[PDB]
Amino acid sequence: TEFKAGSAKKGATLFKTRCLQCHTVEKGGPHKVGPNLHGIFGAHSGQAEGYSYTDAIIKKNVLWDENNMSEYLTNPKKYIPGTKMASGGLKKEKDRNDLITYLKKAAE
Amino acid sequence: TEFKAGSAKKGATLFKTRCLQCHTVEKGGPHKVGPNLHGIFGAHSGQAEGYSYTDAIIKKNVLWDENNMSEYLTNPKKYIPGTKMASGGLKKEKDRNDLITYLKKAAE
Ligand code: HEC
Ligand code: HEC
Repeated sequence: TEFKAGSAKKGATLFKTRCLQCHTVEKGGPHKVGPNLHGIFGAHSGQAEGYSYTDAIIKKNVLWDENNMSEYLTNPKKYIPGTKMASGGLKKEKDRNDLITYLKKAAE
Repeated sequence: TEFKAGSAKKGATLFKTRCLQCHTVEKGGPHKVGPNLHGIFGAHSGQAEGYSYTDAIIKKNVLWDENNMSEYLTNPKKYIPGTKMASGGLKKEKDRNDLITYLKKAAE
Protein backbone atom coordinates (compact mmCIF):
# COMPACT_ATOMS: atom_id res chain seq x y z
CA THR A 1 0.00 0.00 0.00
CA GLU A 2 1.37 3.40 1.09
CA PHE A 3 0.86 2.45 4.73
CA LYS A 4 3.82 0.65 6.36
CA ALA A 5 3.29 -1.17 9.68
CA GLY A 6 4.68 0.43 12.76
CA SER A 7 4.64 -0.02 16.50
CA ALA A 8 1.30 -1.18 17.94
CA LYS A 9 2.68 -0.31 21.39
CA LYS A 10 3.37 3.22 20.20
CA GLY A 11 0.02 3.33 18.42
CA ALA A 12 -1.84 2.33 21.61
CA THR A 13 -0.52 5.43 23.45
CA LEU A 14 -1.10 7.77 20.52
CA PHE A 15 -4.74 6.49 20.59
CA LYS A 16 -4.98 7.23 24.27
CA THR A 17 -3.55 10.77 23.95
CA ARG A 18 -5.22 11.76 20.64
CA CYS A 19 -8.42 9.74 20.13
CA LEU A 20 -9.67 8.35 23.48
CA GLN A 21 -11.20 11.72 24.39
CA CYS A 22 -13.86 11.03 21.75
CA HIS A 23 -13.74 7.36 20.81
CA THR A 24 -13.79 3.78 22.05
CA VAL A 25 -12.38 0.90 20.04
CA GLU A 26 -13.46 -2.25 21.92
CA LYS A 27 -16.36 -4.50 20.85
CA GLY A 28 -19.34 -3.35 22.94
CA GLY A 29 -17.75 0.06 23.67
CA PRO A 30 -20.10 3.05 23.63
CA HIS A 31 -20.46 5.87 21.19
CA LYS A 32 -19.14 9.13 22.82
CA VAL A 33 -18.50 12.43 21.03
CA GLY A 34 -17.37 10.15 18.17
CA PRO A 35 -18.61 6.63 17.26
CA ASN A 36 -17.20 3.39 18.69
CA LEU A 37 -14.59 2.23 16.10
CA HIS A 38 -14.80 -1.57 16.57
CA GLY A 39 -14.96 -3.14 13.13
CA ILE A 40 -14.18 0.05 11.19
CA PHE A 41 -11.75 -1.42 8.66
CA GLY A 42 -13.58 -2.40 5.48
CA ALA A 43 -16.71 -0.51 6.53
CA HIS A 44 -18.03 2.56 4.77
CA SER A 45 -18.14 5.87 6.62
CA GLY A 46 -21.24 6.83 8.63
CA GLN A 47 -22.84 3.42 9.22
CA ALA A 48 -22.42 2.65 12.95
CA GLU A 49 -25.93 2.25 14.36
CA GLY A 50 -27.21 4.72 16.90
CA TYR A 51 -24.71 7.44 16.10
CA SER A 52 -25.69 10.82 14.65
CA TYR A 53 -23.14 11.55 11.86
CA THR A 54 -22.89 14.61 9.61
CA ASP A 55 -24.46 14.54 6.15
CA ALA A 56 -20.93 15.05 4.83
CA ILE A 57 -19.47 11.82 6.24
CA ILE A 58 -22.34 9.67 5.02
CA LYS A 59 -22.24 11.05 1.46
CA LYS A 60 -18.45 10.90 1.13
CA ASN A 61 -19.11 7.19 1.61
CA VAL A 62 -15.43 6.36 2.16
CA LEU A 63 -14.39 2.71 2.29
CA TRP A 64 -12.12 2.41 5.35
CA ASP A 65 -8.74 0.78 4.60
CA GLU A 66 -5.45 1.47 6.44
CA ASN A 67 -4.64 3.60 3.41
CA ASN A 68 -7.84 5.72 3.48
CA MET A 69 -7.69 6.09 7.21
CA SER A 70 -4.21 7.58 6.78
CA GLU A 71 -5.35 10.47 4.55
CA TYR A 72 -8.31 11.09 6.88
CA LEU A 73 -6.08 11.35 9.90
CA THR A 74 -3.62 13.75 8.21
CA ASN A 75 -6.34 16.41 7.95
CA PRO A 76 -9.89 15.28 8.63
CA LYS A 77 -11.75 18.42 7.37
CA LYS A 78 -9.58 18.78 4.26
CA TYR A 79 -10.44 15.08 3.47
CA ILE A 80 -14.20 15.32 4.26
CA PRO A 81 -15.28 18.96 4.15
CA GLY A 82 -18.25 19.24 6.51
CA THR A 83 -17.11 16.56 8.99
CA LYS A 84 -17.67 17.50 12.66
CA MET A 85 -14.54 15.60 13.81
CA ALA A 86 -12.58 18.35 15.53
CA SER A 87 -9.17 16.75 15.24
CA GLY A 88 -6.55 18.94 13.48
CA GLY A 89 -4.63 15.89 12.25
CA LEU A 90 -1.57 13.66 12.64
CA LYS A 91 0.93 15.35 10.30
CA LYS A 92 3.78 12.80 10.59
CA GLU A 93 3.52 9.61 8.58
CA LYS A 94 5.43 7.70 11.29
CA ASP A 95 2.68 8.62 13.87
CA ARG A 96 -0.10 7.71 11.46
CA ASN A 97 1.62 4.38 10.73
CA ASP A 98 1.95 3.48 14.41
CA LEU A 99 -1.65 4.58 15.13
CA ILE A 100 -3.10 2.59 12.20
CA THR A 101 -1.06 -0.43 13.20
CA TYR A 102 -2.71 -0.29 16.59
CA LEU A 103 -6.24 0.40 15.26
CA LYS A 104 -5.94 -2.41 12.67
CA LYS A 105 -5.37 -4.70 15.63
CA ALA A 106 -7.76 -3.43 18.35
CA ALA A 107 -10.75 -2.82 16.07
CA GLU A 108 -10.77 -6.46 14.92
CA THR B 1 -16.63 4.87 -2.45
CA GLU B 2 -16.61 4.83 -6.28
CA PHE B 3 -17.96 1.28 -6.25
CA LYS B 4 -21.78 1.01 -6.18
CA ALA B 5 -23.38 -2.35 -5.29
CA GLY B 6 -24.93 -4.31 -8.08
CA SER B 7 -26.48 -7.69 -8.70
CA ALA B 8 -24.81 -10.58 -6.84
CA LYS B 9 -26.80 -12.94 -9.07
CA LYS B 10 -25.34 -11.27 -12.13
CA GLY B 11 -21.91 -11.18 -10.51
CA ALA B 12 -22.02 -14.94 -9.82
CA THR B 13 -22.37 -15.70 -13.56
CA LEU B 14 -19.77 -13.15 -14.62
CA PHE B 15 -17.41 -14.96 -12.17
CA LYS B 16 -18.23 -18.27 -13.75
CA THR B 17 -17.69 -17.02 -17.33
CA ARG B 18 -14.66 -14.75 -16.69
CA CYS B 19 -12.78 -15.93 -13.58
CA LEU B 20 -13.61 -19.58 -12.81
CA GLN B 21 -11.19 -20.77 -15.49
CA CYS B 22 -8.36 -19.69 -13.18
CA HIS B 23 -9.77 -19.14 -9.70
CA THR B 24 -11.80 -20.58 -6.84
CA VAL B 25 -13.50 -18.42 -4.25
CA GLU B 26 -14.74 -20.87 -1.57
CA LYS B 27 -13.00 -21.43 1.79
CA GLY B 28 -10.82 -24.52 1.28
CA GLY B 29 -10.84 -24.14 -2.54
CA PRO B 30 -7.58 -24.90 -4.31
CA HIS B 31 -5.11 -22.64 -6.02
CA LYS B 32 -5.32 -23.20 -9.84
CA VAL B 33 -3.69 -21.01 -12.51
CA GLY B 34 -4.59 -18.18 -10.12
CA PRO B 35 -4.84 -18.24 -6.28
CA ASN B 36 -7.97 -19.17 -4.32
CA LEU B 37 -9.67 -15.80 -3.53
CA HIS B 38 -11.37 -16.65 -0.20
CA GLY B 39 -10.69 -13.81 2.20
CA ILE B 40 -9.18 -11.45 -0.39
CA PHE B 41 -10.89 -8.24 0.73
CA GLY B 42 -8.67 -6.33 3.15
CA ALA B 43 -5.66 -8.50 2.32
CA HIS B 44 -2.55 -7.25 0.58
CA SER B 45 -1.65 -8.65 -2.84
CA GLY B 46 0.56 -11.75 -3.11
CA GLN B 47 0.12 -13.29 0.35
CA ALA B 48 -1.94 -16.49 -0.16
CA GLU B 49 0.22 -19.36 1.10
CA GLY B 50 1.44 -21.97 -1.33
CA TYR B 51 0.92 -19.88 -4.44
CA SER B 52 3.77 -18.74 -6.68
CA TYR B 53 3.05 -15.04 -7.50
CA THR B 54 5.05 -12.65 -9.69
CA ASP B 55 7.57 -10.29 -8.09
CA ALA B 56 5.41 -7.49 -9.47
CA ILE B 57 2.25 -8.37 -7.53
CA ILE B 58 4.06 -8.78 -4.24
CA LYS B 59 5.91 -5.45 -4.51
CA LYS B 60 2.88 -3.45 -5.67
CA ASN B 61 1.56 -4.52 -2.27
CA VAL B 62 -2.00 -3.43 -3.03
CA LEU B 63 -4.54 -3.40 -0.22
CA TRP B 64 -7.65 -5.12 -1.63
CA ASP B 65 -10.86 -3.08 -1.21
CA GLU B 66 -13.90 -3.17 -3.53
CA ASN B 67 -12.49 0.08 -4.89
CA ASN B 68 -8.95 -1.23 -5.62
CA MET B 69 -10.27 -4.45 -7.03
CA SER B 70 -12.28 -2.36 -9.51
CA GLU B 71 -9.23 -0.64 -11.05
CA TYR B 72 -7.40 -3.98 -11.15
CA LEU B 73 -10.20 -5.63 -13.04
CA THR B 74 -10.51 -2.81 -15.61
CA ASN B 75 -7.00 -3.56 -16.90
CA PRO B 76 -4.87 -5.87 -14.78
CA LYS B 77 -1.48 -5.31 -16.54
CA LYS B 78 -1.95 -1.53 -16.79
CA TYR B 79 -2.62 -1.55 -12.98
CA ILE B 80 0.26 -3.93 -12.03
CA PRO B 81 2.82 -3.98 -14.84
CA GLY B 82 4.50 -7.40 -14.64
CA THR B 83 1.46 -9.33 -13.37
CA LYS B 84 0.99 -12.75 -15.01
CA MET B 85 -2.85 -12.54 -14.79
CA ALA B 86 -3.83 -12.93 -18.42
CA SER B 87 -7.22 -11.28 -18.18
CA GLY B 88 -7.72 -8.34 -20.60
CA GLY B 89 -10.20 -6.65 -18.25
CA LEU B 90 -13.84 -5.83 -17.50
CA LYS B 91 -14.25 -2.47 -19.27
CA LYS B 92 -17.83 -1.67 -18.13
CA GLU B 93 -18.32 -0.29 -14.66
CA LYS B 94 -21.72 -2.02 -14.41
CA ASP B 95 -20.02 -5.46 -14.93
CA ARG B 96 -17.29 -4.66 -12.43
CA ASN B 97 -19.92 -3.53 -9.90
CA ASP B 98 -21.94 -6.74 -10.24
CA LEU B 99 -18.78 -8.90 -10.09
CA ILE B 100 -17.42 -7.13 -6.98
CA THR B 101 -20.81 -7.36 -5.33
CA TYR B 102 -20.64 -11.11 -5.78
CA LEU B 103 -16.97 -11.45 -4.74
CA LYS B 104 -17.54 -9.28 -1.63
CA LYS B 105 -20.12 -11.85 -0.63
CA ALA B 106 -18.60 -15.23 -1.63
CA ALA B 107 -15.05 -14.49 -0.44
CA GLU B 108 -16.25 -13.81 3.11
C1 HEC C 1 -13.26 14.62 19.39
C2 HEC C 1 -12.56 15.96 19.77
C3 HEC C 1 -12.53 13.70 18.39
C4 HEC C 1 -11.24 13.31 18.39
C5 HEC C 1 -10.16 13.81 19.35
C6 HEC C 1 -11.13 12.32 17.34
N1 HEC C 1 -12.32 12.11 16.70
FE1 HEC C 1 -12.74 10.73 15.27
N2 HEC C 1 -14.66 11.42 15.21
C7 HEC C 1 -15.18 12.42 15.99
C8 HEC C 1 -16.51 12.75 15.46
C9 HEC C 1 -17.41 13.87 16.05
C10 HEC C 1 -16.74 11.94 14.43
C11 HEC C 1 -17.96 11.92 13.48
C12 HEC C 1 -17.77 12.80 12.24
C13 HEC C 1 -18.99 13.24 11.49
O1 HEC C 1 -18.80 14.07 10.53
O2 HEC C 1 -20.11 12.69 11.77
C14 HEC C 1 -15.53 11.14 14.20
C15 HEC C 1 -15.40 10.15 13.26
C16 HEC C 1 -14.30 9.27 13.09
C17 HEC C 1 -14.12 8.30 12.07
C18 HEC C 1 -15.20 7.92 10.99
C19 HEC C 1 -16.20 6.92 11.67
C20 HEC C 1 -17.18 6.17 10.77
O3 HEC C 1 -17.17 6.39 9.55
O4 HEC C 1 -17.93 5.41 11.42
C21 HEC C 1 -12.95 7.70 12.26
C22 HEC C 1 -12.27 6.58 11.44
C23 HEC C 1 -12.31 8.37 13.37
N3 HEC C 1 -13.17 9.37 13.89
C24 HEC C 1 -11.09 8.11 13.93
C25 HEC C 1 -10.41 8.87 14.85
C26 HEC C 1 -9.05 8.61 15.32
C27 HEC C 1 -8.24 7.38 14.83
C28 HEC C 1 -8.69 9.60 16.15
C29 HEC C 1 -7.38 9.84 16.86
C30 HEC C 1 -6.18 10.10 15.91
C31 HEC C 1 -9.86 10.51 16.26
N4 HEC C 1 -10.84 10.03 15.46
C32 HEC C 1 -9.93 11.65 16.98
C33 HEC C 1 -14.56 13.02 17.04
C34 HEC C 1 -13.23 12.93 17.36
C1 HEC D 1 -6.37 -17.01 -15.93
C2 HEC D 1 -6.48 -16.90 -17.49
C3 HEC D 1 -7.01 -15.87 -15.10
C4 HEC D 1 -8.24 -15.32 -15.23
C5 HEC D 1 -9.24 -15.65 -16.34
C6 HEC D 1 -8.39 -14.43 -14.10
N1 HEC D 1 -7.28 -14.42 -13.30
FE1 HEC D 1 -7.03 -13.46 -11.53
N2 HEC D 1 -5.14 -14.21 -11.42
C7 HEC D 1 -4.55 -15.05 -12.33
C8 HEC D 1 -3.13 -15.15 -11.99
C9 HEC D 1 -2.11 -15.98 -12.82
C10 HEC D 1 -2.92 -14.40 -10.90
C11 HEC D 1 -1.60 -14.11 -10.17
C12 HEC D 1 -0.90 -12.85 -10.68
C13 HEC D 1 0.57 -12.69 -10.41
O1 HEC D 1 1.14 -11.68 -10.96
O2 HEC D 1 1.13 -13.49 -9.60
C14 HEC D 1 -4.18 -13.73 -10.57
C15 HEC D 1 -4.39 -12.93 -9.48
C16 HEC D 1 -5.62 -12.36 -9.05
C17 HEC D 1 -5.83 -11.46 -7.97
C18 HEC D 1 -4.73 -11.02 -6.95
C19 HEC D 1 -4.61 -12.16 -5.87
C20 HEC D 1 -3.82 -11.87 -4.61
O3 HEC D 1 -3.29 -10.77 -4.47
O4 HEC D 1 -3.79 -12.85 -3.84
C21 HEC D 1 -7.12 -11.15 -7.93
C22 HEC D 1 -7.88 -10.23 -6.95
C23 HEC D 1 -7.75 -11.79 -9.07
N3 HEC D 1 -6.79 -12.55 -9.77
C24 HEC D 1 -9.07 -11.77 -9.44
C25 HEC D 1 -9.61 -12.21 -10.62
C26 HEC D 1 -11.02 -12.03 -11.01
C27 HEC D 1 -12.05 -11.35 -10.09
C28 HEC D 1 -11.16 -12.52 -12.26
C29 HEC D 1 -12.38 -12.54 -13.15
C30 HEC D 1 -12.89 -11.13 -13.55
C31 HEC D 1 -9.84 -13.06 -12.66
N4 HEC D 1 -8.97 -12.83 -11.66
C32 HEC D 1 -9.53 -13.63 -13.85
C33 HEC D 1 -5.17 -15.64 -13.38
C34 HEC D 1 -6.41 -15.34 -13.88
